[PDB]
Amino acid sequence: GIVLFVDFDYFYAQVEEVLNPSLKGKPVVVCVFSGRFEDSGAVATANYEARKFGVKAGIPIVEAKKILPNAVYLPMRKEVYQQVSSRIMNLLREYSEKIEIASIDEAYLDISDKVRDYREAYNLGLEIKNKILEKEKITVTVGISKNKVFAKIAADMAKPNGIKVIDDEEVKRLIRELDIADVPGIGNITAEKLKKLGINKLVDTLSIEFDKLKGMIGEAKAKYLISLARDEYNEPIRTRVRKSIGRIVTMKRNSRNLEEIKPYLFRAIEESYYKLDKRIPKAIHVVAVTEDLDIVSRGRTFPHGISKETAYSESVKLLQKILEEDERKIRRIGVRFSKFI
DNA sequence: GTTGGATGGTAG
DNA sequence: CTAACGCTACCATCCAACC
Ligand SMILES: Nc1nc2c(ncn2[C@H]2C[C@H](O)[C@@H](COP(=O)(O)OP(=O)(O)OP(=O)(O)O)O2)c(=O)[nH]1
Ligand SMILES: *Nc1ccc2c(c1)Cc1ccccc1-2
Ligand SMILES: [Ca+2]
Ligand SMILES: [Ca+2]
Ligand SMILES: [Ca+2]
Repeated sequence: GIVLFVDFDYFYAQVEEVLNPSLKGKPVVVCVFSGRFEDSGAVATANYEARKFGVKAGIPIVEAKKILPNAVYLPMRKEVYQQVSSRIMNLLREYSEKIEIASIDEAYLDISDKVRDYREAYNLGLEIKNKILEKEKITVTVGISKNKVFAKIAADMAKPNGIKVIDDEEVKRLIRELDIADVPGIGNITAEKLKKLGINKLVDTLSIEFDKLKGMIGEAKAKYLISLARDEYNEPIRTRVRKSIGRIVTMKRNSRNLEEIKPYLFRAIEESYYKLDKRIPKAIHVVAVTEDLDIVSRGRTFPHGISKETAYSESVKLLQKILEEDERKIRRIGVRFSKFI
């Protein structure tokens, strides 16, 4: 059983460079502007040139501009990128039918019935890399391994513009040697709990007792880690099926004023219903981000589909509920539909 | 119990 | 106005419900 993982290089910045070859070689920062002040907002992604200087996803635009003022700042165009994204996701279909599209920029192919061994797998990788390079000018990074988690880890190790195999030998090796905080799904909070426990390596989960580990990092995460370490991890490549559409946005100034807030809430609903496209959701959630970035939400599930009209009235009763039950101002507001028929 | 909803935390 | 864009997926927990 063989899994090939593709993940596009600095994707949005790269699409801008292909849309503007002059930018190539020089720092490019794709950022969302917010409208609260001169350069309010955040960098969504930066090319590798930029990154060398500290400009990366999540930092304030006004900060990035401290560091790199001469650099090129470009407003995000999610729609332009999703189109390139989709063309690429179709080229990959041409190489395997069983494909798990994981994000705007990464997909898992199962290539078991296409290649005989990792050698042929590698070569297919090479071929995929060329094909996406020919037709879309984007460079990707490819990871090949026995399952999804380790094909991802391969890609993480190989990036910019690489291709890397992890054979059943090195899967065994990495279970013993890789920092457990590099295993997909293990972030800062989970890593600091595992260290306290004295678990630094995937193999260490077999030596600790299960109930004690459950106690710390939850059941789901426990099993996942154990399975990885036992070499039993074998979730299949399933087809992407969305469970949530949503859209939440940052207002021009903080407010508690229902009149000031609605136009945001309703532009949120219009885009969500538009993204839904034939999907009927049974549940709606209004989500507020307070003046100090704590996240608060309220919602409702109906026994039937939510019409756009019902979404309106309900989204306002939900927003009110928020303002009633929490007195902080509101910096971002938006909506999330779910539980589709 | 196992299930489902509301809300929230963690991750990518 | 004075820093923090925005997307989806999954799991944990508290807390009725339906036996
Ligand atoms: N707005 C926004 N988009 C993000 C963020 N993180 C990732 N993305 C989007 C934009 C990226 O171009 C796209 C793919 O990002 P990756 O996580 O795969 O890293 P990226 O491809 O941009 O550079 P790569 O060499 O992996 O690191 O996903 C983020 O914090 N904010
Ligand atoms: N707003 C936002 C935050 C994180 C991520 C996206 C959007 C898309 C994406 C893809 C892969 C990893 C992380 C993110
Ligand atoms: Ca990616
Ligand atoms: Ca990427
Ligand atoms: Ca990690």
